Amino acid sequence: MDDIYKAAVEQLTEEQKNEFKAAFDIFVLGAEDGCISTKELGKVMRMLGQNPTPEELQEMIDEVDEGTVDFDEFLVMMVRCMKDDS
Ligand SMILES: [Ca+2]
Ligand SMILES: [Ca+2]
Ligand SMILES: [Ca+2]
Repeated sequence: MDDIYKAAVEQLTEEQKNEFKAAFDIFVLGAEDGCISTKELGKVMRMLGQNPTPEELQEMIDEVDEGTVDFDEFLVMMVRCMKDDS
């Protein structure tokens, strides 16, 4: 696990991590694929109750990505988005 991320992910409970995994898993054929598309990224975040804007998703992809998102990248993007609630 990349150390920078390791600390973003420390904001999440084991229960949150499991929930987020369950949502993410809807959007991949896990028996052969580890990544969702950038199009699916907003869909999984919205499944989880987040509302990222289109320009935010691109900004996060630019800053977080290591057209695809794996599970740990997705966790970091969820942690970022959870901090913009009002
Ligand atoms: Ca729960
Ligand atoms: Ca649930
Ligand atoms: Ca990626």
